[PDB]
Amino acid sequence: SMSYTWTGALITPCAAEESKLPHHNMVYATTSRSASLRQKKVTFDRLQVLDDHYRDVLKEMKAKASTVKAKLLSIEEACKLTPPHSAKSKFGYGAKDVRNLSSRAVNHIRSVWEDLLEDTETPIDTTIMAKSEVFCVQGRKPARLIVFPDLGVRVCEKMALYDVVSTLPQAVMGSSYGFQYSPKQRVEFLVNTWKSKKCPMGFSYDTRCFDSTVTESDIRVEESIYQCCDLAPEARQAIRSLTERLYIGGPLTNSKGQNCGYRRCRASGVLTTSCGNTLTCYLKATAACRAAKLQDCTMLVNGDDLVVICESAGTQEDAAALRAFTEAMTRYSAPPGDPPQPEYDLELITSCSSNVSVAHDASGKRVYYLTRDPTTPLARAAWETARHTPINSWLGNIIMYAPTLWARMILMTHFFSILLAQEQLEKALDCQIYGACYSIEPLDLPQIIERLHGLSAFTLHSYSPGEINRVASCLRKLGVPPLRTWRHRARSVRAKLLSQGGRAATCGRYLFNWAVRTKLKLTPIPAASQLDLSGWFVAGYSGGDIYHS
Ligand SMILES: COc1ccc2c(c1)C=C1Cn3c-2c(C2CCCCC2)c2ccc(cc23)C(=O)NS(=O)(=O)N(C)CCCCN(C)C1=O
Repeated sequence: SMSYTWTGALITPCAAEESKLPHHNMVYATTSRSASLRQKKVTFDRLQVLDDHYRDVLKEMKAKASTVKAKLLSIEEACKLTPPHSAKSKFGYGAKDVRNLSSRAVNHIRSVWEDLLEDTETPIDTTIMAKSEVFCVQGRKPARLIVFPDLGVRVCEKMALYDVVSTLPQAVMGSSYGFQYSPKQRVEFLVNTWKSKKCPMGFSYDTRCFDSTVTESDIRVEESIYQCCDLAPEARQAIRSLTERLYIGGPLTNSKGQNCGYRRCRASGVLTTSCGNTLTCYLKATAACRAAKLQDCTMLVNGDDLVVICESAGTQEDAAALRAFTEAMTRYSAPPGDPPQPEYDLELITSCSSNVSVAHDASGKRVYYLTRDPTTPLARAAWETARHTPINSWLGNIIMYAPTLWARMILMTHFFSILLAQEQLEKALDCQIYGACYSIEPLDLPQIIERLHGLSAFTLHSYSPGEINRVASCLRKLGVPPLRTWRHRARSVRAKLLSQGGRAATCGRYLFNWAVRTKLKLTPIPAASQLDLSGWFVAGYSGGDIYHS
C-alpha cells in the first residue's frame, strides 16, 4: 500500500503566493512551487507487522474507551464550531453562511449527513493544497500538504465526532494525553515524572512523515476504539461511513478541480487527525516500550509528538533498548526521522518543539517553565508585522511562552508598541492553540498569563546561561537588536500604557515590570481567577477546522 499515488496534475494555488517579505532575506513563506519536493517525501510503501504486544495494548485501550458515552452535536452546535474564515463549500456557500445557518448551507449540510447514512462506500472527494508557513533559512523546507473535504462534510464530522475526539483520548490515555495540559501543567507533569524515577532516562521519538505512515489498518483500529463508545445510531453509521469513505483514503483534487491522485494514509485536514494520531502514536509506542522491555515508562503524547521518561538500567543497556524500541516502532509502521537519543538531563529533551528550562521567581526560588529556540516565532512575528495575517502566531506564542525571556523582552515590547501606535489595543485577534482558533483581546493577556503560568511569569529572572545565549545568538543571526535595546523599548511602551489607565495600565504594570529596576510588588489580579478558560487545554484539533469564541 502506497501512501499516495499521483496522476501528474499539479498541486496548484488558488491565489497569488508571496515567498519573501516586501536580515529579511532569511525569512520565507512556503508555496505550491515546492509541493513536488514534499510529494516525494510523503510518498512510500508501508509494511506493517502487528504482534501480541500491540494487540494487548489495543484491548486495554478499548476497555477504557468502553466507559465513554458520546453525544451527537446539533447542526447549530456544529455550525458554531466553524471558524469564520474556513474554506467555502464548492456548493455555493461559505463559513459565514454556516455560522449564520443560511438556508442553502443547512440544507446542503443535511444532505451530506443523509448521504453518510445512505451511502457506505463511495470515496468522498478531498482537496489537496500546499500550506503557507513562514520559516528562517538554515537548506530550505518545502511546503507541507493539506488534505481536506468540503465544508458540508466538515460540519457533519463535528456532529458525529466532536464529542468523541474531545472526550475519548483522555478517557483512554489518562495523564499521557498531552492536550489536557496548559504549559505550566505540562512542565509540572514532566518534572514530577522525572523526579519520580530513581534514575531517569528520557527520549523524544520523531516519526518520519507520521501521517503517511498511518495505514488503513491503523485508521480502522482507530475506528474500532471509537465504536466502543455508546453512540446514537446515526452517529455510529456516520462514523462507519466516514471511516470507509474519507478517513482511510480517497481521491485528491487540486484547486483547479483536476484529479491529482489518491491517498491511502491520514488526511491532515479532518476532524479526527489529532485524536487519530494521538491514539495511534500512543498504541504503537506503548507496545514498543513493552517489546523493548523499557522499565517504568511514563509517556506524553501530542498527536505524532512523543516523549517517554523511564527507569535507567545503565548507559549501554538503555541505548540497546532504544534501538529495540525503534525497531518495534518500525515494524508498526513508524520508523524514525532522526534516530532517538537517550537523555539523562530533562532540559536536553525537546518535545512539542519545546524544552524545560529554569529561572527564579522574585524570592529566588527555582521555577521550571517551557521554552524553545525562538527563531521561527520571531520570523513569523516579523512576517505578521509586515503582511496581513488572519492567525496571529505572535499572540499564541506570548500566551504559550509567556514566562520566556524572548516572549517577554521582544514579543510583548514589539507588539504592544505597534498596538499602542495604531490605537488597536482592544481589537480582538485570532490565534491557534493546539489547532483550535481563538479570538483574543491583547489587553486581556495579563490575566490569561497568570492563569496559565502563575504570577511568577511576571517575575522570572536569573535565566539559564544556555537559554540566554540561545536567545542572544538568535537575535544576532536575524539582525534583531540585542536585549539591552529591548529593555529601553520596554520602558517606553510601559510608561505609555500606564498613562492610558484601565486595562492598559494593567498590561504596563504586569507585562513590563521586568524592564524597570525599582520594581513594583505584583499581587494576584482579581479577574484572573474569575476568567472562564473552559475548553482551552482539553483536546488537540490540528487540521480539524475548530473555532472557539
Ligand atoms: C528572519 O525573519 C526576521 C526576524 C526578525 C526580524 C525581521 C525578519 C526583519 C527585520 C529585523 N527585525 C526583525 C524584528 C522582529 C522581532 C520579533 C517581532 C517581529 C519583528 C525586528 C524588530 C525590531 C527591529 C528589527 C527587527 C528594529 O527595531 N530594527 S531597527 O534597527 O531599529 N530599524 C531602525 C528598524 C528596521 C525594521 C526591521 N527590518 C527592516 C527587518 O528586516
